[PDB]
Amino acid sequence: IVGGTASVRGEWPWQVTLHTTSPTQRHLCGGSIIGNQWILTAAHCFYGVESPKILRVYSGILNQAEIAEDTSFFGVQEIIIHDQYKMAESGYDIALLKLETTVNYADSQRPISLPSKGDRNVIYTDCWVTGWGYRKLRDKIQNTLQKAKIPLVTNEECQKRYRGHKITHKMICAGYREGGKDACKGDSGGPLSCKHNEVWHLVGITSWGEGCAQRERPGVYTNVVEYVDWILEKTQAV
Amino acid sequence: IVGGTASVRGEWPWQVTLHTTSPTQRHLCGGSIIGNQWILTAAHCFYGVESPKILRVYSGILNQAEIAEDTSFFGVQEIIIHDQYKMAESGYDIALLKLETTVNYADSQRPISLPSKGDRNVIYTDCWVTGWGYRKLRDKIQNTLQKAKIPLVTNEECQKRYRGHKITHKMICAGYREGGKDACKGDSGGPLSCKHNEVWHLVGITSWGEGCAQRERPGVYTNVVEYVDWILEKTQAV
Ligand SMILES: O=c1ccc2cc(Cl)ccc2[nH]1
Ligand SMILES: O=c1ccc2cc(Cl)ccc2[nH]1
Repeated sequence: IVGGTASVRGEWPWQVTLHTTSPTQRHLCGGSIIGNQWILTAAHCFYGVESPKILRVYSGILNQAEIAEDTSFFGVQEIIIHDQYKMAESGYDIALLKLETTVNYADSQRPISLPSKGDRNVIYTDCWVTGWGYRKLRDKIQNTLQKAKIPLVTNEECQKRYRGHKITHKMICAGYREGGKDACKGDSGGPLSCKHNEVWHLVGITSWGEGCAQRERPGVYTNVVEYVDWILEKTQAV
Repeated sequence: IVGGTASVRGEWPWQVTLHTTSPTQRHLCGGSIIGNQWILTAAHCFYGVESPKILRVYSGILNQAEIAEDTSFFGVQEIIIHDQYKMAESGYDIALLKLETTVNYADSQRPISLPSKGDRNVIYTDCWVTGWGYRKLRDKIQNTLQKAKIPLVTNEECQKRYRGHKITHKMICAGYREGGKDACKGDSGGPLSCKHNEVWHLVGITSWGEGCAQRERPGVYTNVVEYVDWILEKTQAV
């Protein structure tokens, strides 16, 4: 996260850090708890990931220093990528992780509500992007979970800023005209969380941008409400 | 290493990478093979290291990507720190690691010769500092082992550049007046290797500097020849 601040412990209790153990263990991407066995994240996080066995999901984390060889984690039983996903910049940047065991909800770990189709008209004015990613384009993973409040921009505005792309209604953009606050490398798959009528909603999934926090380059997020049917379909038993 | 280049595989076969496994595994410092059970490194590398059990020594490495959970390593049986060591900037920045098993020498892993007391008069003109450390003061560990050729400076010259320190005859300095090539964070404990009469000698141990590669700030190294008695004393059986 560029231009953000350190989070209060457990103020984003749906935020997980997804590690890979290959070759040695490291943070890979963010994610969000959406059900007892389900993390919502970005499809592009799994480039070159050939098996779920090398994945570990860590809930209830503020600082990456909390994560040691003795720290409990959730194994991944299945990676589900959207069948239309090819790459972040063409959309469908969405995946589910089915965990090997169920999360026991507590104050430090609980699920975020999915956006309602009836809230598409809702102007979300209180949105935050969170993660352990870079503070600048060339940097490293941050110890403490960072947050930044970022205004949504309209899809029309966002299209003017990415003239070589197709910004579709399955994407949602957020940023300041002058830049300075944004997601960056390592934040992908994490939430864009918007508080509306005292409830937190998972409005977007951190997906891509041109650089990080640049003037006139809004962050591009997966527009989660366009995928609630897909999520329902994919999270049913057998 | 600042201002260096990628090494040829195994051109520094005495160079090891010392990892810590706590909290998760990462490169800690460089080191040099000086005997079948012995790595020479910097005392200051062990700040906060309470047990040798969390140390792993990896020989025969060019790229950090080679190191995975299935990669063979040497355990550390004992950390021996100079009894006069307090901190890098006051000298005695030297330690031995006694390995749990013996290294089998090969083309990719073999010991570097210690400098001779008779070579103190020798003007070493072919010296190289090597490691996986930062390319700039705020950066991260590099994948490929870097090298940089660096001229030794006299202890008199070095003292003029560090007026708030005591540069003693137990230190040796190396750098360009204009800066630009130097060791940096993560290179400590590694060799300053000087080739003389077709033989490589371990002249220094990467220890400290003010920043990395700055104008008029030579790298400061442990002057290994001042410690050959100590090394002999500490590497004897029982
Ligand atoms: O480099 C990056 C990687 C991800 C990324 C994600 C958003 Cl949402 C914005 C900028 C970004 N920049
Ligand atoms: O930050 C650092 C750390 C180690 C270090 C070592 C030498 Cl030899 C020179 C500069 C240095 N700068």
